[PDB]
Amino acid sequence: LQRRLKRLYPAVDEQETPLPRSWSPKDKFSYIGLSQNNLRVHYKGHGKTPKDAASVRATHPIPAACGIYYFEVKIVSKGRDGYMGIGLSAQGVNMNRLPGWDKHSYGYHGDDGHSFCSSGTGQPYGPTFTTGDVIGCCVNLINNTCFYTKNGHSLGIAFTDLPPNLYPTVGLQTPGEVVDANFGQHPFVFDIEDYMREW
Repeated sequence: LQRRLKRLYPAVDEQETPLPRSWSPKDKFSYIGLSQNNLRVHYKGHGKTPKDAASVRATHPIPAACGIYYFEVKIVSKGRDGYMGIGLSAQGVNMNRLPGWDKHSYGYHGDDGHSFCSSGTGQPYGPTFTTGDVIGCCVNLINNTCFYTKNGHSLGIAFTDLPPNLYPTVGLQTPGEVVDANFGQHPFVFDIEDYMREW
């Protein structure tokens, strides 16, 4: 019997740098609700406009000693419009936003498939995504890059020159949106171990 996070991240001393295992009940915007042992994220805002965007960060930033880090998000419901972003953010970045809208945050959004790099204009990146889809986010801490995956297959490199100490982040914007995180306690759809083996 292997311990899943210890197999994935053998060099990480969690007494020093704990791994993110769930969403933070404190480090989140008021419009985000949590359920399922803090793994399920529910939009509970007004949903009318971008001023109602709402994000949540994981409990802990990604330890550098992971080497390569990975998490997956299942779209349980796209709600009204599926304005859902998945990515990374530094400590204290404004959470009344979708990931990538503000500096020091990075996102891939489901409605347009665009990538959003630290407040930069949305760029074509990947496919759209919606109810049923699994989207993964892989951070290569060694070469400072991030790429996403969709239903087990890799997309391209999204971001380069990434700073460290980033937190897994999801943001939602319309009523009924619901997503579930896998931080490594369930098998991943993407063959992350195959990617890692080469690093």
